[PDB]
Amino acid sequence: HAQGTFTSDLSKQKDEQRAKLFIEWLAAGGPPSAKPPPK
Ligand SMILES: *C(=O)CC[C@H](NC(=O)CC[C@H](NC(=O)CCCCCCCCCCCCCCC)C(=O)O)C(=O)O
Repeated sequence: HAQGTFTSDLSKQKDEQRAKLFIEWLAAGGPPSAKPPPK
């Protein structure tokens, strides 16, 4: 289905950044590093 390709691609692109962050952000040192959470 189209799934509103534009908004779904935003949602995918957020998921990707939020996720690569999540695991890297974790590796950096989650909230202690003073780097934002995925959101
Ligand atoms: C970004 O700018 C695009 C829009 C943005 N997308 C996201 O935030 C990421 C996708 C989003 N993820 C979540 O919402 C995660 C939490 C899901 C909780 C679901 C609870 C039930 C919801 C019921 C909705 C009923 C709707 C009725 C009318 C059609 C996602 O998966 O949507 C964004 O703002 O979503």
